[PDB]
Amino acid sequence: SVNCLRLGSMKCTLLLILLRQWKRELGSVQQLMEKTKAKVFSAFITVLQMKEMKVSDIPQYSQLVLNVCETLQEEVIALFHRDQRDGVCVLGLHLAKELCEVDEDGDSWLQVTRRLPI
Repeated sequence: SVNCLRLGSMKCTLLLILLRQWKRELGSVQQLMEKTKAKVFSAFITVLQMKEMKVSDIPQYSQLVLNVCETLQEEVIALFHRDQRDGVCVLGLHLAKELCEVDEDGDSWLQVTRRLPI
């Protein structure tokens, strides 16, 4: 069981955990694109918020593989159009910057990034 998020990190963990829950991403609405897009935005606010002004830090790394790297792979889907927009990519790039600004820097990125096609 868990209580409501209080700390910034708890907020981060909850949002991140929530993101994985999403059964199928990038469906149009192929559905529920809008919901997923918003979650990414929410993530964006939180990590920026994460300046440890008085909040926490660790979930960034888990976010890189699960979120940023994976999404980019999917983004290259010309197909049909799968309701994906340029903004979606921009948003992903945006989230990544968010990650970097956070106290971070290292090889781990390289290892995670190299893993996918990126």
